Amino acid sequence: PKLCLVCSDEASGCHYGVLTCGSCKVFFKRAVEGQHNYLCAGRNDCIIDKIRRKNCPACRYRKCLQAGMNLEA
Amino acid sequence: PKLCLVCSDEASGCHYGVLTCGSCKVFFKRAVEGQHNYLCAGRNDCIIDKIRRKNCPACRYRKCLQAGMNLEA
DNA sequence: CTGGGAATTTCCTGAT
DNA sequence: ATCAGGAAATTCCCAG
Ligand SMILES: [Zn+2]
Ligand SMILES: [Zn+2]
Ligand SMILES: [Zn+2]
Ligand SMILES: [Zn+2]
Repeated sequence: PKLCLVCSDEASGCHYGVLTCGSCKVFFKRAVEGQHNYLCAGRNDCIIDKIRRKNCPACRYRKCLQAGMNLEA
Repeated sequence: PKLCLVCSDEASGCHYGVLTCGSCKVFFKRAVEGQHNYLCAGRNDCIIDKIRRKNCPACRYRKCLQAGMNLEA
């Protein structure tokens, strides 16, 4: 396997239970330790990839959870 | 008793031809000045308000133009 | 070798 | 024209 399950960018390994890129790894860590205030300006279907992942942390965090990312993994 | 024509936040006056808040004023200036290629992660229909205006500069910039904001005014 | 996490840098936004 | 808070992504060091 390769290709991070969140943003489809090249994956650096298995992080918090899921194959992800380095950027999504630290994003999830930040989001989960913080209070995740995030609001989607769209329909919560936003495209998350290398280009657009910065746009919507709401949808990015959702895709992190849906992929099964968790801290104790 | 009047609001920014872009994000609906309290308007500070008439900026670049349109009633806007200070934040949308400097955003627009920076956007035109700034080479920026913006990409919406959504449908280009994004909700732009006080909180969500940070999410999508693409739709924010579009709303600036649609409202009639221009450096010539 | 693996992955967690701190540190660092850069960028965006908004106020002064 | 600064300046500061925040988010983002890389670099680096840690334990295993
Ligand atoms: Zn990713
Ligand atoms: Zn979204
Ligand atoms: Zn505004
Ligand atoms: Zn948008």
